[PDB]
Amino acid sequence: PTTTPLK
Ligand SMILES: *[C@H]1O[C@H](CO)[C@H](O)[C@H](O)[C@H]1NC(C)=O
Ligand SMILES: *[C@H]1O[C@H](CO)[C@H](O)[C@H](O)[C@H]1NC(C)=O
Ligand SMILES: *[C@H]1O[C@H](CO)[C@H](O)[C@H](O)[C@H]1NC(C)=O
Repeated sequence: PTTTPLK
């Protein structure tokens, strides 16, 4: 699991 560029 990973986090995506929090816009
Ligand atoms: C986050 O990065 C990891 C690294 O292996 C995976 O590619 C995962 O699928 C990524 N998550 C998203 C939402 O792209
Ligand atoms: C996803 O967001 C989290 C929380 O800020 C971390 O910064 C993480 O390094 C991010 N993942 C990517 C691939 O930039
Ligand atoms: C990153 O963006 C993806 C959509 O491509 C998802 O909304 C994911 O939940 C996001 N991650 C964060 C930490 O907001």
